[PDB]
Amino acid sequence: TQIGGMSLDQARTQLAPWTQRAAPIGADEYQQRIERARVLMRAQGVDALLIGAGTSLRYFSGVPWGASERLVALLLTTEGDPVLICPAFEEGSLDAVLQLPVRKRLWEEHEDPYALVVQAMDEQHAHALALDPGIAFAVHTGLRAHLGTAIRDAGAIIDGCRMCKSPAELALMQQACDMTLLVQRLAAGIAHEGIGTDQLVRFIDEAHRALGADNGSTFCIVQFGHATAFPHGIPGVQHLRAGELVLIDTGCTVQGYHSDITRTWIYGTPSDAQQRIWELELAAQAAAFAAVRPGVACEAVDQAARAVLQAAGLGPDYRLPGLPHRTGHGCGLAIHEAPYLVRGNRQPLQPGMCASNEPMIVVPGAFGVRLEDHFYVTDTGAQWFTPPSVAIDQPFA
Amino acid sequence: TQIGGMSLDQARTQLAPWTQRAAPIGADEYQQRIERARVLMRAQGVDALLIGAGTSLRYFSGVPWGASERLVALLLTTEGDPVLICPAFEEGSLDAVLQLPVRKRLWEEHEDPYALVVQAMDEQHAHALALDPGIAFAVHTGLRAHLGTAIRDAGAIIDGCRMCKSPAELALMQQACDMTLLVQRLAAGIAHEGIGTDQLVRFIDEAHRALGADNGSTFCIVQFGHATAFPHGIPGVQHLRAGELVLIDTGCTVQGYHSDITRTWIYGTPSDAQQRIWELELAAQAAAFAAVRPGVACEAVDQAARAVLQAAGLGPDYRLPGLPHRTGHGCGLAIHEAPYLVRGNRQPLQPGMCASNEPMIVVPGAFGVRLEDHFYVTDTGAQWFTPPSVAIDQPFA
Repeated sequence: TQIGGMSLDQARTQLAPWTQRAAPIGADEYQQRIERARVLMRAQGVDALLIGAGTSLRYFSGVPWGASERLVALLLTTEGDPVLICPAFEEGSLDAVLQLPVRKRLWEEHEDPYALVVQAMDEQHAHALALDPGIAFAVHTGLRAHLGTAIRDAGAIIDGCRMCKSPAELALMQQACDMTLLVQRLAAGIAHEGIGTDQLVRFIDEAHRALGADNGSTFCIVQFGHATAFPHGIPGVQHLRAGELVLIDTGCTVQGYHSDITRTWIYGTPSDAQQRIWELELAAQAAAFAAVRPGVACEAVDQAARAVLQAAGLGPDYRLPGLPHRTGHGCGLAIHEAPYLVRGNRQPLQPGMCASNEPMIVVPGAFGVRLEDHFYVTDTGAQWFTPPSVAIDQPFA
Repeated sequence: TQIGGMSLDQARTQLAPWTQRAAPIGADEYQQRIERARVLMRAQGVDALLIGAGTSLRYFSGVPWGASERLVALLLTTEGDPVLICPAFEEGSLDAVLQLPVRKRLWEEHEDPYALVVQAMDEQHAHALALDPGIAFAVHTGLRAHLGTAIRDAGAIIDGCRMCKSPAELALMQQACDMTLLVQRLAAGIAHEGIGTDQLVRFIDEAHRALGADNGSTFCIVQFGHATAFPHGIPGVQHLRAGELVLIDTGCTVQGYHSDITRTWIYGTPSDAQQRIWELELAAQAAAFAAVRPGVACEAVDQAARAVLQAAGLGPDYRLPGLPHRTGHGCGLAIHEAPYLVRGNRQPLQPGMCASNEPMIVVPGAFGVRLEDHFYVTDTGAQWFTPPSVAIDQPFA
């Protein structure tokens, strides 16, 4: 009853604007994020931090622009006011989206914005710069035209801020997750024999828009049959046949905060192998979740999932049939961010950290089954953002 | 008659799949691109080049993936086989998109992919590394765990390849341009009193999808009235009134190659100020185009536009009312790429180079007019991809 049987008009009935709307991040929280960065900067012996346009600029200042070839950045020092370096011609647009008071340092098109960075450093007597690791290497080149000191990687500082989500961030992610879960459920409902992956992609986009996502689907991967064996996917449109597994990974954003949910369900009658592998996926996901509480090493969450698969005769390690990639990854203002649930990572989990749990099983040459639901770490355990699937033919709890 | 008066039914009649489809880039062209890189590498004293996932990896190998936190990269040496460094789990998906034969070096999730880069360099005795300036700084960090030799900026090498488009690249851009130009024309047609910016965005996205773009609109800015004064825009939805200028900047991709066209037209009767400014924009754009031929400094193209505006009493330089940003930028597999039509840039134009021509006039507190059409440089002049607008109330030639 969850797979097939829903008409488009039945689906549309459940597609009004979301009414449980989480609050936007307020200016006081942006200030707290800045202050936190300053504490981590001082602990690392860093007195200047340069953040580039993108998810980290959005985190510290509210500016949601993507990175471009023009330097738009926030320079934070240990004690000075933050400085926002920006093309002069963009100031009006900047003013409309900035949520944080900053000094602006504007540059005209032929001027050197890197020199403005280094002058702001000099004014504040700052010598030890850490640079956003997501920023384009070109910024390194521009900075090095003016600075002779070594430029450090700002990852530990930025992760140290972003990894633990506040109550307001959690609620914005919760909203996105709730919306996406509904859309996943509606997509399974409208599926039928012969439906195209492209029709599902369009519907899912439309549904996410109707509910009030920032911009429809952030992405959408739909895979039928053998294509489900490819964790990243394959080009091409497909049409649904009985006996095929269907894997749908999609998500949206609410105020930039991401959902990212994967469901794998059977259309028609599953093989014994499909059923067996499906349930082992659910079990591995459950085992990872049960390992989650404060103080647990990220690698131990991955190993919990892996150990279930090994016991059942899959793997070991990354061997197929089995789990060829990590159990999960962090999520927030980016789709992938720290912390990473991966062998070798000793990062301890802490309250407020968010991460996917998606220990995909790939059966080489045959199919794959991926269940993905995110969780956050609580004071004494873990909270699912979305409840996990129940059966191969019941994708929704 | 171009503005208003078209129903959605009339517009849909013109929205069948594009039938004049340019050919995909072939395997020999990818090989030519690699060879060209090697020649430029040698002229710069560089014997290793690392290209990250994104537009440049797509250019050299066909792989279209976006950059992620996982290193996906092409290492090219002077004379060795190109090496593709890739997560092991992604190999099957990689094989399905790679258009260039390479030696794969696969890394498991807990392994260090930077160690593979440096091993491949060591085997080839290649230690003068240049790094893709579009690649995340993080790569610098990873590399520095293994290499103490210099890590150079690869911009001159990459631009040296990508700036001059081949006949097949030009034809793919031409397709995207033709498709977008039609979409722009239809959007003007369907406009009417009270229409929302948001409705024009949706329609343009749907129209690009119908014509067979890679993924709808790449982007879309629609501005009415006072909002046309913001080159990059402002949040919010607007509704059309007579006497407002309407600015629409949008584009799509075909096989990753970009269109990007801006039209500015009057809904209703224009003021004398709007008319006057509109025609000065057309003139400045025309003046830039007439300066284009091989050997001309990019900055001279900018200056040609600026000189017209100054003669008419606007500017000077970047002063408003006038032109607050550069006259244009290069375009290809990225929306913005070399060469930049900007004061200070002495890069000579050469056959096959592609660039926008959009010397926008902003009248502060009032409105802006941007016309954007792209051209390529020919052996003896310039070729418009799209013909420029004719009048304030005739946006299409």
